[PDB]
Amino acid sequence: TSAVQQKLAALEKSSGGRLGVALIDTADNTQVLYRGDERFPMCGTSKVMAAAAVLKQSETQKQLLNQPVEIKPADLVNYNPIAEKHVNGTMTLAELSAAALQYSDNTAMNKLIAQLGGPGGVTAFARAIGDETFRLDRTEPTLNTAIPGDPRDTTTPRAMAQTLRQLTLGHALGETQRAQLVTWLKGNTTGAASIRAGLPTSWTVGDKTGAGDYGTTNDIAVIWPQGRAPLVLVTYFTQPQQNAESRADVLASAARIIAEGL
Ligand SMILES: CO/N=C(\C(=O)N[C@@H]1C(=O)N2C(C(=O)O)=C(COC(C)=O)CS[C@H]12)c1csc(N)n1
Repeated sequence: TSAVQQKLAALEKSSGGRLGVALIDTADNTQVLYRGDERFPMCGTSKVMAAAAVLKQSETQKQLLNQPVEIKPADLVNYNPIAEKHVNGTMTLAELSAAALQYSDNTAMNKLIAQLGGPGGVTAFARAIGDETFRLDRTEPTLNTAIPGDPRDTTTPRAMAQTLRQLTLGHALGETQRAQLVTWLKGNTTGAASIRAGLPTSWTVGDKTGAGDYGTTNDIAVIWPQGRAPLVLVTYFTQPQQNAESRADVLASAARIIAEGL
């Protein structure tokens, strides 16, 4: 183990939970992993895969993002900050993607999942871009149950870091679609206390958070440091008590550790 991994282990010990980290440094294509091949509940970080899958569809259906989708009262779930403003109205697939990614709207995520034919359609897209680990099994809100040991709606930090790299810096998506995803991630509103809080303020960051039961608190980010090659960082955290409070500070701390030297 390296000093980085040792610091992450110490953070984990003090936190009382289980911490998973994967950093990809595109400068030399190296990876730093902590519990990198253990499965963790994704919660809302899975919204990146769903939005990306719809972007992929739009590469051959060029008007798809503009397609209005009906929002019915019965569609609302447990957290619908944007969709609730469109009950008995519509949101386009672009608007649903922005809401799911930038506000972590759960109704918006369910519409993306439906557009893909269900959770299996999101998983199928993951497989198509070379992610053999990701699995989406449920819709919102049950995909965030985060039960210890439950393989449903999980991935590993290594796999999610590799996929996030391919989606944003690589070419799993077409050029316009890649840029659109990056724009959405950069404009996220929910990440100020997570990875962003542990990085220098001059660094540009795009991220997607997630949260669930068992105090599950997650963040995945693409990072552009000042005058250096970009990084991808996944920080997953989950706890023993079903009713544990969120711990965004732990993600900020992991980011602070990872940033040393970069
Ligand atoms: C059964 O589902 N339980 C959830 C849940 O809906 N998580 C989802 C997820 O991931 N989300 C994020 C997210 O991206 O972190 C926030 C972010 O919240 C805010 C106010 O920005 C809004 S809720 C949504 C849950 C358990 S604890 C918590 N906050 N949510």
